[PDB]
Amino acid sequence: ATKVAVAGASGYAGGEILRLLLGHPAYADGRLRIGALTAATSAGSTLGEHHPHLTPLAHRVVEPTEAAVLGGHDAVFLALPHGHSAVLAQQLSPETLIIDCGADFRLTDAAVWERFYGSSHAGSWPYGLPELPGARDQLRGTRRIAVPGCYPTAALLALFPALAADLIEPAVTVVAVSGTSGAGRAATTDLLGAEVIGSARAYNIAGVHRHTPEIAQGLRAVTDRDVSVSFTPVLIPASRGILATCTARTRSPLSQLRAAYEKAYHAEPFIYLMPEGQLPRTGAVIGSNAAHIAVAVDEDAQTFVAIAAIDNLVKGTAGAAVQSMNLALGWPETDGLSVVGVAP
Amino acid sequence: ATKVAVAGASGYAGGEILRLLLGHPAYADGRLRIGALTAATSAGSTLGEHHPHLTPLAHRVVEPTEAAVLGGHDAVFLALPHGHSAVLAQQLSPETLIIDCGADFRLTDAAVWERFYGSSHAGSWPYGLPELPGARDQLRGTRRIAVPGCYPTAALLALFPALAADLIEPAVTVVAVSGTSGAGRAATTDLLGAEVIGSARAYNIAGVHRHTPEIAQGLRAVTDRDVSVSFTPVLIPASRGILATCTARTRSPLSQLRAAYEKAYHAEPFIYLMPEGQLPRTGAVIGSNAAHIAVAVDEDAQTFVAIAAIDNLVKGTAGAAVQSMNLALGWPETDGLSVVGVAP
Amino acid sequence: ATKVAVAGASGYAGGEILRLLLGHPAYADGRLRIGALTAATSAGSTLGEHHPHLTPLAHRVVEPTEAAVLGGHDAVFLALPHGHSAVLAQQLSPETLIIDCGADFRLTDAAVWERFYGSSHAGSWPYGLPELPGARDQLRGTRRIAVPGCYPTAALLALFPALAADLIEPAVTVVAVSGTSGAGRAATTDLLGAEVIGSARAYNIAGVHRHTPEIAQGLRAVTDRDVSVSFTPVLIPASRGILATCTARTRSPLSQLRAAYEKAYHAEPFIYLMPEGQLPRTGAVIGSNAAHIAVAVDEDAQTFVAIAAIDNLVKGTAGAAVQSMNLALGWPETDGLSVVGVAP
Amino acid sequence: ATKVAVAGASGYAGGEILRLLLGHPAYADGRLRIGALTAATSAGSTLGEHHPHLTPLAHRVVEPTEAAVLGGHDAVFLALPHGHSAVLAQQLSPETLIIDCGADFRLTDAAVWERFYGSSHAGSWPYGLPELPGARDQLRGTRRIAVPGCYPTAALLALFPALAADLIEPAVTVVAVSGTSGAGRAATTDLLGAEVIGSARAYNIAGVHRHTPEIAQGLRAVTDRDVSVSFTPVLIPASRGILATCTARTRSPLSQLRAAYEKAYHAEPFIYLMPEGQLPRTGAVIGSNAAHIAVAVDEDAQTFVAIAAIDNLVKGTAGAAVQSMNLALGWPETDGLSVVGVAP
Ligand SMILES: NC(=O)c1ccc[n+]([C@@H]2O[C@H](COP(=O)([O-])OP(=O)(O)OC[C@H]3O[C@@H](n4cnc5c(N)ncnc54)[C@H](OP(=O)(O)O)[C@@H]3O)[C@@H](O)[C@H]2O)c1
Ligand SMILES: NC(=O)c1ccc[n+]([C@@H]2O[C@H](COP(=O)([O-])OP(=O)(O)OC[C@H]3O[C@@H](n4cnc5c(N)ncnc54)[C@H](OP(=O)(O)O)[C@@H]3O)[C@@H](O)[C@H]2O)c1
Ligand SMILES: COc1ccc2[nH]cc(CC(=O)O)c2c1
Ligand SMILES: COc1ccc2[nH]cc(CC(=O)O)c2c1
Ligand SMILES: COc1ccc2[nH]cc(CC(=O)O)c2c1
Ligand SMILES: COc1ccc2[nH]cc(CC(=O)O)c2c1
Repeated sequence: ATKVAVAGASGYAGGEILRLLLGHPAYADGRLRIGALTAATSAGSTLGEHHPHLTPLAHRVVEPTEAAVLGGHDAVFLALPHGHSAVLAQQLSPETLIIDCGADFRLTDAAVWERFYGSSHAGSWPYGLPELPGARDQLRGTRRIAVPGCYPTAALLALFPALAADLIEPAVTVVAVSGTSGAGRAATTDLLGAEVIGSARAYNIAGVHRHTPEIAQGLRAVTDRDVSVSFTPVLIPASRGILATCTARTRSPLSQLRAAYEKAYHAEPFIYLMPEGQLPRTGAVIGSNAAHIAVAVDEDAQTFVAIAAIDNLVKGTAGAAVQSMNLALGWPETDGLSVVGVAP
Repeated sequence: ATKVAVAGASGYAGGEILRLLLGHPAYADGRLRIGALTAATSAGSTLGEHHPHLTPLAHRVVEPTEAAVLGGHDAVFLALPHGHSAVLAQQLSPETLIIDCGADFRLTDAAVWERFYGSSHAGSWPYGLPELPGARDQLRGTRRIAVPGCYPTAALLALFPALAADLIEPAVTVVAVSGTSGAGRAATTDLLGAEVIGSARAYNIAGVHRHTPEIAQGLRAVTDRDVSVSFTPVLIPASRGILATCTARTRSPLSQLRAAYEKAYHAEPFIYLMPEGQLPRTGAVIGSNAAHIAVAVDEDAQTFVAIAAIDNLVKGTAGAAVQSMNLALGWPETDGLSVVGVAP
Repeated sequence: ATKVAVAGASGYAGGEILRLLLGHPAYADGRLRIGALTAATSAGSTLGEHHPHLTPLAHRVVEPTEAAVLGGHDAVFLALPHGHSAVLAQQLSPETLIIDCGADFRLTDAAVWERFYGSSHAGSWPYGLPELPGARDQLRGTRRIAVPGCYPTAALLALFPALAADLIEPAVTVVAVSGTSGAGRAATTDLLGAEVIGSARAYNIAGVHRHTPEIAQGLRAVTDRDVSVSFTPVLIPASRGILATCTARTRSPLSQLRAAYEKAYHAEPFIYLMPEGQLPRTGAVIGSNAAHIAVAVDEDAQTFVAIAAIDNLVKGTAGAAVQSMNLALGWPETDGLSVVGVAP
Repeated sequence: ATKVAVAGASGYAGGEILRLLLGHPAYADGRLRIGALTAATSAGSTLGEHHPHLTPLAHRVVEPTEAAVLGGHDAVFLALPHGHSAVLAQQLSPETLIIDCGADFRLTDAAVWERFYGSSHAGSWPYGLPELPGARDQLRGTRRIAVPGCYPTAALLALFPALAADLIEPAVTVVAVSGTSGAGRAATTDLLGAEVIGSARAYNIAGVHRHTPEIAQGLRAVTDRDVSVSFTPVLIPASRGILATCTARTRSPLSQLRAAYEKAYHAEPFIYLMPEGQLPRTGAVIGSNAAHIAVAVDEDAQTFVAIAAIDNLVKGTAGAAVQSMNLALGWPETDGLSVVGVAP
């Protein structure tokens, strides 16, 4: 039996983890039990007040986020803002599996963490991107997992096959558009529907976004060159979805690149290379754990270009948390995680 | 090994049926296989060229909609425009399970079919609304099913308990808002995203809309009274969803009306009537076969109010279709049919 | 040269008064100047931090809302829609023209006010709905205006001609779909883009909505009979717009009804009657002071149907404010108000 | 009094042109008169059936697009489907001012035109982008105007000052998100409401887009060096808007770059630099002829970043046309083109 808690269940990330715990085959056959669901200000309320789409768990009472509530669980999902997984994992048994969606344990460079996040660095856990060279090995059987950010996921998948193959220059440029739900359920004026509907805006530009160094970190894991990352995230009128455009100087032929991408991904269950003439679209991956990827070559401009479409709440967080949890617990990697997206 | 065919596979209802089949527990242990996938002018093309979310069936070539093609399939789903299933049915073998998403076999009065469809009445098949009184027994083991339209499913599910209780009057009004997908994939110009985004409009008003008599028909099955229907559809900037507001004169206490809906729906797997103080929203049901329902009384205006939310492609078309296929084959009714919406 | 202040210049209604003044002919030829722009919080900040669409005023420094700062203005807009403003009005000299966007002074029945608001009734001022019978003559030269609510502008305009000609029954049904901008700038989670995008929901149903008596009041102004109102508001992924489906039982012919609406509107320059075979859509009036109206008869249901579309921040709020202000000052009524929408 | 004819009056470009003239001061006093409104297939329709938002022109009868009809007008706008306007162009009088929104007369290099347009090159007319250096001078008194593409307008105003100041390296990247209207009014199934809503997708990537050569061109006009452009457009669920993110390497301080954009843009009425700490957004410029630019520097990436927002129908097409018509006829450059957009 595997009893699972979720800290921050009243937020988007937590809702997305529960939808999938609901659909997990380990749930339907009882090898998985949904234990405690906690929050902060919303403790004492029913979950239907927050997640009216998770009707099976609507009667559940949101408990306070305390080590005393979260003890006695084999697995413990952390879907709260960064800074809390530090203290909170220090309070649980060593053998319980902790899956943190925050950024606390993502970066390996303490000085980068302080420059970008503005707090002390808690260290690093295995990185919940199984598709990354070497990462899958490190998830198998572990008990501490750090889920990647929603932007670094789309980009690394897009870029790492070419940079590891040495078919593109190590200075990359990423311009991603995201749906609103990647900002989180905290009520801020600038994420009101009246404001995002019919309006696009780029934010945190010129390399100040905290995901800039996360993409950098991962690409440096496939190369020995100096890596450079111009990241620019763009907010568009959508609830979910991440469409990441990724360019970098190349002199290799599209022949060689397309072959580079088939090798790295032909056996990946979740990565789907588009047929020629096709190009990813976010709307086709919504609600699925899949990533759609097209590669091309702008030879007039000696520019490689590669597009990834991922759902930011699944492959971008909760799907990667569940996928990492399948590996940590030794269950089939795809348990609970469909590749069939909900469309239109 | 139930071998299934889907005529009109490249349509919205066709892809939603296929999406659902791909997640059916029968497909997973092979008691179900996906067979011919047929269309009209898009025959010869691949399915991924139409449904990029259905990557497991993207390599499939869609064949023409011909008896030779459809034959030798135990179940055939027909997702064509009307005027086609009438002849396709005697052409197929009598023992195949035929399920028409269209309207050709929905209605039971020939004067009404002519008055609204301009063609000859085809007659009548069992109606795909298992929750309607007496429907389940008619579906168990039939081999011919007409699936309800999206709007009648909403209106009926919202009104009939209080009308079968004789607690409201039989002159109901329904104003249902709906996403764009119910209009289907045919490229009209007032369904272009530029004219749909940021605009709402009512169409087919004053009771010329073909769903009006279908609702009238469904409501007449639970009352001996003379029923009248004012029905108004209003298209809104959304890809999925149907919010149906239905009002009727009543002088019954709220308590008795509430009781009549709990008696009607407590044991119903896909019908979830909201806690007191919550109200349905479409986003809560999307991707899922649920209907979220709420009732209230406008004491001043002496008016009952029922609100209903259903996904227009799942519970209004393919979910009902698959739900009735489960019944016609004697499979657990909820198989492949989730009550958990994809939200936000 | 009339000085103009705007109390609550940072919210939506406030920003849309300024947009309209910015493009008002008196503002161009010096007759009109734009004085103090106050707010509760966010005072000390620039207006461009709030309305980056109003670049000309971007430098302006938002001030506190006090009788001090508001004193010394020929006209003062109280843009805290459906809030409170009675206290401010008593700290201003009676010679100052005050146009209140909120509902403090709309209602004519203290008992109804207390019942629906829980406050002491401030009393009543001329209703800013010029097309209403008798409304325009009470605005001419007035020093106190109450701008009507977004929904009752739509419903009154749709319904009163039929009602006044005694061609429909006084028990009416109105269902209105509306964009998120009517909820205001008030930060709240149920109004986040991720929430609103992709979903619809009726809220505040079955009599509880505060515009219900506002609709009753306007109708009782054109009939001596007792009027009930079933009003249902519905949220939709739009930022602006109000499409109101309004119904009442009738026995009068289509021709009698269509004539009544042309007798009432051929002179009114903001009401455009749809040609035979057309229907309102909100997309066609956005950013405009127009109301687009169509009428029909469901003969089977014995039901009148009227559809009206307006912009919820223009003809529904700021447009009514300015249109009435023009009249208050003896300026031409159409000054600065276009009937042409920015579409698609 | 200048008689004007719009050809393509039934399409998005056409109706936005007509919205502008209706608001034009030259229309209000009589120096401008709206004449024949023609379409390719819509002849015999009234204009309201196409543009319900231009109610003042609703009664106009759409005529066929033939030289006989278009003759007798001083100015003639050509909003004809993406090209094939050169025929019509030589069939009108040579003293008749024609503004072409198509692309047939934009390009300079016949070799580049054939490569991207598969057709023989018709020649080049003065580009209708006054902010481009030396461009305003060739528009004064012109009788041949080619309006820029929606995308080049953005990228050029985003990039040209820094390239002209020789501050950035002339290999530039552009990844622009855009609403659906820019694709025009032709009904594909890929522009269907259901499909663009909730989905992003890059299209025509890796240098196949016909705006890439138009971007290279304008940039070639401000520099000695050879310019290569990497242009990615991305469709988003919006109706109007373009948000162009443009990068290139730079070896300058942010200070020099801002000092170049202030130098270029302090005197141009429609180009709005953002206050330090503010970044552009599309919802702010919608319905106006404005363009909001901001520049930054990612020092660790040695990258210059310029963000530009414009309304794709106004500054991107129909506004540019009207603006260039003002210069053509010797009227003030801002006549009929506000800088204040319609938001939220
Ligand atoms: N959203 C995404 O797409 C995404 C992608 C990748 C990673 N993540 C990560 O997932 C985590 C959750 O973000 P979100 O998008 O879900 O935001 P959210 O919707 O607003 O919810 C965040 C959750 O954190 C809880 N919480 C806040 N402060 C807390 C505190 N002191 N103690 C305990 N619980 C607290 C909240 O409970 P209350 O209701 O009581 O406030 C809430 O349930 C973040 O760390 C994020 O980095 C998110
Ligand atoms: N979509 C909904 O929300 C919904 C809900 C409830 C019920 N329904 C019903 O489901 C049915 C399907 O409509 P839809 O929404 O899916 O619209 P749609 O997207 O246009 O689908 C139409 C499908 O039927 C095929 N088709 C068209 N004409 C054909 C012909 N002569 N012969 C054979 N195949 C033909 C088309 O193939 P080609 O590509 O070759 O043209 C296409 O695959 C309708 O009758 C509808 O009333 C729909
Ligand atoms: C707060 O602005 C937003 C809006 C949408 C978003 N989608 C994904 C993110 C990641 C992040 O910046 O945290 C994000 C941020
Ligand atoms: C015609 O535009 C629309 C928009 C949304 C819709 N949902 C369902 C339908 C068709 C119908 O079932 O009548 C429909 C049509
Ligand atoms: C969710 O709350 C909303 C949403 C949209 C709206 N449009 C107009 C209003 C006024 C009101 O309902 O009080 C409104 C309120
Ligand atoms: C072709 O699909 C699209 C979708 C959205 C668009 N917005 C602007 C354009 C102009 C262009 O690319 O020609 C466009 C095209």
